[PDB]
This record gives sequence, C-alpha cells and structure tokens, in this order.
Amino acid sequence: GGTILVVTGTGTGVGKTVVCAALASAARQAGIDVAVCKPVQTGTARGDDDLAEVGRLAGVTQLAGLARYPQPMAPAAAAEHAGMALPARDQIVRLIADLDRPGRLTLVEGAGGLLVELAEPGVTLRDVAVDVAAAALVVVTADLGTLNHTKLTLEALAAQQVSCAGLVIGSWPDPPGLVAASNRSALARIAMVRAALPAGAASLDAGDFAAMSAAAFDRNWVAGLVG
Amino acid sequence: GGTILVVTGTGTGVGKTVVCAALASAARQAGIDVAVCKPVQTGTARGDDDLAEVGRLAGVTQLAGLARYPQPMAPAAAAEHAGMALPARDQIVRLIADLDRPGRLTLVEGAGGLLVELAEPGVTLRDVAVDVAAAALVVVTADLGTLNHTKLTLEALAAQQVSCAGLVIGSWPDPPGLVAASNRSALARIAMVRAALPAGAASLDAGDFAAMSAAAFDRNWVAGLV
Ligand SMILES: O=C(O)Cc1ccc(C(=O)[C@@H]2CCC[C@H]2C(C(=O)O)C(=O)O)cc1
Ligand SMILES: O=C(O)Cc1ccc(C(=O)[C@@H]2CCC[C@H]2C(C(=O)O)C(=O)O)cc1
Repeated sequence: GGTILVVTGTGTGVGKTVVCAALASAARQAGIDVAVCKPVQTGTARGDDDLAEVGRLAGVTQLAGLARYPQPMAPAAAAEHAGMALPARDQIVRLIADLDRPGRLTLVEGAGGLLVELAEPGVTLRDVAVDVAAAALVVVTADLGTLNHTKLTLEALAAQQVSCAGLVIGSWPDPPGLVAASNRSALARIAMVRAALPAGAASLDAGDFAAMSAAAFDRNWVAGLVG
Repeated sequence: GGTILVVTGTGTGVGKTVVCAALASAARQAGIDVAVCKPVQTGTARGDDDLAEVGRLAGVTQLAGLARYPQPMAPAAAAEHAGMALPARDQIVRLIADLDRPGRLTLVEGAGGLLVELAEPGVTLRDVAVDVAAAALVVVTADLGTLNHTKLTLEALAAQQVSCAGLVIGSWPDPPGLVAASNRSALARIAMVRAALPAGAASLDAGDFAAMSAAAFDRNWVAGLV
C-alpha cells in the first residue's frame, strides 16, 4: 500500500479539518495522490461536514465517510440520541484499507480528540492507527493551555507505540503575542512543528488556500511522506 | 501522617482554585483540619492569588506557596520572561511533606494541567504526587471536549500509578443544556463524580460559599478522607 496518516488533535475546534485540507493541498501540489477519510462525523444536523469542507478548500474529490450523526456531540452521545449505533472497529479499518494504495497519501481525520470513542467498546483513533500501522499528526493551538494538552496527547500515542508525525498549529495569529510566541517555541521542543497555518486560513478561496498550503509545510517533509 | 491530595485539572481556567476552596470548606465543616498548598503561581500581575481566594472563601489559614510570577503564562515561560528560575523539586516535595500531619487534609493545587512543568528539569505535579504518595483529584469542565481531556488526564495518572480520587466539575451551567447534561452522565462512567460546583460559585460571600460547599460534596466521602 501507500502512506496512511491519522490526523488527530488536542481537542475539538483546534483545526483538524483545515489542517487536513492544507496538507492535502500541499501533497497534491507535490504530485502526490491524496484521499481524505472521516470515518465518524457528528454534528451533521448543525451543518458540519468536514469532508465537504476539505473538498472545498483543497479540491480533493477522493473523500470517504462511514458514520454520520446529527447532534454536535461526542459520537457515543450523538449515536445514542439518534437511536443509532457506533460503527464496528473493523468497519473503520476496512474503510481506510480500501483507500490505501501505493503512491497515495491517505489522511484519516478523527472526531474530536485522540481518545474519543469511535467504536464500542472504547475503540479510539489510537487503536485504529495501530490496526493500519499509521503515524499520527497532532493538530494543536497556540493558546494558553496547549502545552498540557499536547504533552497528554503525545504520551497517549507513545503508550500504544503510535509514531507521532509531528505537530501542526491550527491557527497562528498575526501578530503573535507573548503567550503564542512562547507556546510555539515550547511546542517545537516537544515535537517537530510541521506547519503553522495563518489565522482565517479556512476563509481563503481555493487559489489563496493552495498558495498558503504550499508555503506552510516543508516540501522536503511533504515529499518524503510518500515514496 | 495525614491525607495528601493533589488537585489538578484537565487544563487552565477549569476551576481548580474554587474546587480547592469548596473541598476545604466542606472538610472544615466536617471537623477536618485543612491546609492548601499552591507551590507555583502565575498571573499575579492581574491580581490572582489563588491562596488568598482559598483563605477568603473557605477560611483556611495554613496557606503555603513558594513562587509567584506576574505574567499569565506557564510557570516555565513566566520564569523565563522574568529571568528567574523555578523552585527545585525538593523544595516542593519537602514543603508538602512538612504540611502533612495526622488528622489534616492537605490539598496541593497545581498550575494549569497535570503535565505542566512546576520545577526544573521538567518536573510536574504528577512527579510530585509520586514522591509524596498522594492521590489525584481531577477538576473537569462540563463543556464539549471535556471527555477527551479527562480520559487523557486519567491515563497519564495511571501511567505513573497515581491513584485517582475522583472528578469534580468546576462549573455546572444553569440551565445545563444538551451537551452538559450528557457529559455529566458520561463522566460518571469514567470516574467517580465527587461534586459539580454551580456556575458563579467563585463570587459567593464566605457564608454562602460555605453552605454551597457543604451541599456539593457527599458528607460521608469527605469525612472518610482522613
Ligand atoms: O498548558 C499550558 O499551555 C501551560 C500552562 C501552565 C500553567 C498555566 C496557569 O497556571 C495559568 C496561567 C495564568 C493563571 C494560571 C491559573 C491560575 O493560577 O488561576 C492555573 O493554575 O491554571 C497556564 C498554562
Ligand atoms: O472530547 C469530547 O468531549 C467528546 C467529543 C467527541 C467528538 C466531538 C466532535 O467530533 C465535534 C462535535 C461537533 C463537531 C465535531 C468536530 C468536527 O466534526 O469537525 C470534531 O471532529 O472535533 C466533540 C467532542
């Protein structure tokens, strides 16, 4: 197969979706075939659709989903409120494996944070990464409190020997304050920061978003993701 | 000795200080001698002295601390901005051990979340809990995202065999709402929910805060702490 990369975050609303679109756009511009997967999507009644947003920002047409739940809550609670059930652990893995192909970068965007239950009992994106032997890209913020959450997430990855592909700051302000600048330097000592997307990147058009994506990441790292 | 409880949280601004005061007030009314220790404190330029708030809200007099930084940043960052290093690991452990005495409940409030550096090099409240053989009370919120942060914190505690004394919701909204009501049920499935302090409890006068605290916690669990 190719390269599978789960994209998680320190929590919800930290920029998982825009980072998936940014990395997808950068990989596409490098000639890499890209598929984006969102196996569990909640909040569809509120209009949330991360796959649709990734295709809007990065032009990705190879988009794969599985479970969709109306309420903007945890998958376990959103499924319970709709009378539905969570998908099986093997259903999520099968969805990802069918996308895997040589020369392709497959991004698997989680729901919420790393330890969110995606399947019963207590199956998380961390367990999924072990099943498909994928490294983990962790989206973080630059705000107060990000250092604790980033350390907690990377320690959880190491507990199951899930490699950390690095960090991405979901929103980087201009200009940065004392806290944001201090956080970015401290985050760089925790792990390698692959990119810091400028604030409001999700509001850019396709042209501006592609230029931002190509400049946000190191092309040597993006090209090295897929052989 | 007595009972040492470190009081951490899933992050910053989750209610660690008001929970320390609430548990201190409930334990005092149960006849338990209470000491509160905030070894490292930041953001004092804004005027936040967490020990002073604990003394005003719960009436605790044994209030111990080692360092106060004015900048509202992480202890390591605020220390670097002021050009002054953090306390030593032995300073924090020995201060807490000297506070501990039979019949006393000693609460150790951390700065920020569990894995925040409180002493060089990279010493956290989790390391301190191991040295003083203390269990951990985890302050959580009721908002969206608390489930992942709580699970991450509890896993970090278990990774160092630090026992979890339960959870406390730092601010219970009114009206709760769908997410908050669902989170409270899910949090109880993860760990024991010792209390959920009502929103705005940090602004109560000393008398009103004492009445809230006595009703927020189970009187039998508080009495069994020492
Ligand atoms: O996780 C991170 O990014 C690192 C980090 C570490 C510590 C804090 C704090 O300590 C806050 C800062 C301002 C006041 C402090 C607050 C209080 O004293 O009321 C608390 O204890 O949480 C915030 C962030
Ligand atoms: O940790 C917790 O308390 C549990 C938890 C679990 C999942 C979510 C989500 O999935 C959010 C809900 C609404 C939109 C979702 C968002 C997106 O779809 O873009 C995301 O994935 O973060 C939020 C909280």
